[PDB]
Amino acid sequence: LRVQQVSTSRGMITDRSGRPLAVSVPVKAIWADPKEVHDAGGISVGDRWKALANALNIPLDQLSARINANPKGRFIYLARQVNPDMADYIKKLKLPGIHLREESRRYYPSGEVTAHLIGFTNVDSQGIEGVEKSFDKWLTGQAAHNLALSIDERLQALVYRELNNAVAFNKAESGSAVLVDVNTGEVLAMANSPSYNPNNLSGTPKEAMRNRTITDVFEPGSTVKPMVVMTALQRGVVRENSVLNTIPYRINGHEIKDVARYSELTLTGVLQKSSNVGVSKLALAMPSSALVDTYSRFGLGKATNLGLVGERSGLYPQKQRWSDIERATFSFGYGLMVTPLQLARVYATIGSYGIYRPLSITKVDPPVPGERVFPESIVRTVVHMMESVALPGGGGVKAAIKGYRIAIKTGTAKKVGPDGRYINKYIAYTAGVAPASQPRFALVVVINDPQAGKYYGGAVSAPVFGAIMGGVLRTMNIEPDALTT
Ligand SMILES: *C(=O)[C@@H](NC(=O)/C(=N\O[C@@H](COc1ccc(C(=N)N[C@@H]2CCCNC2)cc1)C(=O)O)c1csc(N)n1)C(C)(C)NOS(=O)(=O)O
Repeated sequence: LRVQQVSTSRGMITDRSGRPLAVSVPVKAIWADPKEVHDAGGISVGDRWKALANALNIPLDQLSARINANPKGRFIYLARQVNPDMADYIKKLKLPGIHLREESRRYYPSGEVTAHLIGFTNVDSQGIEGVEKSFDKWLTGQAAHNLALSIDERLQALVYRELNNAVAFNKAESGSAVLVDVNTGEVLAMANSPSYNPNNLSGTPKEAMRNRTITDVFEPGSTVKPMVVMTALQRGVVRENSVLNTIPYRINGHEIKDVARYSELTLTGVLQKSSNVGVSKLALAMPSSALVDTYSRFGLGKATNLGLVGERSGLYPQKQRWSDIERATFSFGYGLMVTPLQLARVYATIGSYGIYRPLSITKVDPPVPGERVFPESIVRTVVHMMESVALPGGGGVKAAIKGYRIAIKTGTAKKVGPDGRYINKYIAYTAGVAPASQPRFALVVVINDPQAGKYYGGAVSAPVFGAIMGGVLRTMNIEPDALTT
């Protein structure tokens, strides 16, 4: 006869290098056998029995009422996480029913730096959120196992240090950032702000406990424009040397206007100035299924398959009929909703020059055989085109790193509101790859609703990119690609 459901230790979570991210700490817990007292021990008062309740700081009247609450049970928790020096005194009191049992509570050395991804456990050491829940059966002993994540705590800590201070400085509602290795699909960083300290889950609002990298969905905005140009090159609408007439016009009665008045722009200049008129005239010159297909090939609308709780696949339009105004707006954001993790996998394919690799939060044994979803030559051309964004004249010139070549694309989305209409709050986007000569990392920096002054990604989310991606290349010892080194 067994009256105990779980009575064993649990595993340990580390990063890809072996640094502790989630360690079990052994703690003693006082329990009692209520059937032992009533059947043969006999419920008594006075003696040292009263001092036993006086040591637990529980009144002897109600402590005796909790054990006597059921004369048939064989287990009852008197206290939790008792220290050894005082628990050894309770065992030395020789109680005819009280026993000691070695349990374990969790400690996370990263703390709030990896909180949304690591997660936590309940008082009985059962995973609830994040990696703790997704790999509970693996970590739980009954068959104890360890686990090594794909996160690099060196890069993870520097992404949080800049993303957390960016949300605070701009007084933004939220802020997410995802870093993924280009040619392996391994998630290196995954930070959110504001966060919580999983070592103490007291008064932490559940609104700040959601993994916004996989939960929040937003219209990607201008960040999908590289795929608009990449599709326009394969469909033969234009060539790399084409010049588009970017004069504002009206599709289906609604005005299509750029950020500024540009009479004509280069194909490279469209991604530079983020011309909605340029991408709209390209989308209208193609079948509507072209952009719907290419977006899917890069992972949009598809599941990320990480196994994390609350992981959304985003809203993706499957319409069979498209209005000309809906085809044009679909080129620069309107129409679909994707998580920051899905947007990172898009640029994880852009960096791979058209290779779609699955996302994994565990250390992968190389090599990772992906699947070529787009011609390598076209992506190489557009990736070099995206470098103009981080050069004088582009939108993400504030994201430029001193001594490196990067290819990025800024964005600014209008938040759809509670009643379905667009609000005056914006989503600042900045996503790109680096090094531009040989891509190795893909980064996405998205912050929710800036209120400090500016709101577009090129002025709010872009300087976060250059500060983060700057530290990523220094830590990984990547050779500079700048003309002036
Ligand atoms: C790309 O996503 C695209 N934005 C949109 O199409 C969407 N909304 O656009 C809103 C306007 O956003 C902006 C307005 C003005 C500026 C700006 N002042 N630019 C600076 C001028 C000075 C020199 N540096 C540049 C920036 C953004 C709106 O319509 O109110 C949209 C798409 S999907 C969705 N839900 N909303 C642009 C505006 C091209 N991205 O611009 S950005 O600079 O790359 O961030």
